Amino acid sequence: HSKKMEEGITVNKFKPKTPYVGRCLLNTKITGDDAPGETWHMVFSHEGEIPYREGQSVGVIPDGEDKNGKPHKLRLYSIASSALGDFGDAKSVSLCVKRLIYTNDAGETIKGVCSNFLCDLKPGAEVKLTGPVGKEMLMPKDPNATIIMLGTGTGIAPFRSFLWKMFFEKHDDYKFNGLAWLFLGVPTSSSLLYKEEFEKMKEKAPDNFRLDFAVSREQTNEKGEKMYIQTRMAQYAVELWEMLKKDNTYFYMCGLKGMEKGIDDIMVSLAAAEGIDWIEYKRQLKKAEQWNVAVY
Ligand SMILES: Cc1cc2nc3c(=O)[nH]c(=O)nc-3n(C[C@H](O)[C@H](O)[C@H](O)COP(=O)(O)OP(=O)(O)OC[C@H]3O[C@@H](n4cnc5c(N)ncnc54)[C@H](O)[C@@H]3O)c2cc1C
Repeated sequence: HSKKMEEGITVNKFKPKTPYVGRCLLNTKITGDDAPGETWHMVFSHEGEIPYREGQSVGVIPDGEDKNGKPHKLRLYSIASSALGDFGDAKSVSLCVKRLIYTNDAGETIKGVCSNFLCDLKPGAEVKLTGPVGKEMLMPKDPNATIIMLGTGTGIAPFRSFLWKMFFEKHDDYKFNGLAWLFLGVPTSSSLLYKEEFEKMKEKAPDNFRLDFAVSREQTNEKGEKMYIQTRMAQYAVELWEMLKKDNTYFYMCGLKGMEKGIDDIMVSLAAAEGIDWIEYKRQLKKAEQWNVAVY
């Protein structure tokens, strides 16, 4: 029995040994120059060969071989477009990718393999894709569900997928009528991803969509604390905690592994205040399919 849209999903139609080869249509840098690090939105053609659903991921096998002459390991990217896609025809797939650049022990600059390959793609270049992968981040079946979404950085990707479906499309069997609430935590204003799209959805369904941004390096709460995502949530603590108590509420979290801890800290306190052990409560939520997490 699922509370999620699991029926008839496709998983691993394409595999590492037999990937689907698509072509890049567009590749755009979507963060401003200020932004610490670039993030690119890219669209690939798949001609309807990859029957994905909102919340799933695709694997990307970057070109080249590892130090042993073997093909690079695949990396997973949450799909950032809804099932019909950015063009409404179910033939393209979009990804949201941050370019990874760090320094090794010797002070030498290392670029992540897959992220730099993807961000460097030019229209017309081919790309090896696997999947779809995943069941954890699918949408609830309930069209009247209260859906709370908390992403950091690229974790915004599956929520864009959800929201395009909910608010930018007409479906014969699905009309969203609940409350969708998005919190997005980034470091700078030049790093707010898809703000413009979310701003248009808000105007469209003002009673069905709430939006909150947390720009850490540019916002502080009263104590003077940095505006991290949990720092922004705490401000709605009483409201969110009350929302968590209802059977039709669904929590999804996606982004950097770090975020998990700072929300747990906020939650352990709200629950204890009511005589509840957060660890056991979160466990029950996870089992009821209401606390969904994908951090990396
Ligand atoms: C379910 C899922 C969905 C994902 N969705 C997305 C998405 O939508 N967008 C996205 O950008 N990524 C996403 N990722 C992450 C993505 O899969 C890649 O890991 C990421 O793009 C970097 O891979 P790479 O090949 O560029 O790096 P690699 O070449 O594999 O390099 C990674 C390695 O770099 C090292 N490293 C990183 N930072 C440092 C540092 N500061 N100092 C030292 N060593 C360091 C780590 O040891 C790590 O093993 C997702 C991951 C998962 C599991």
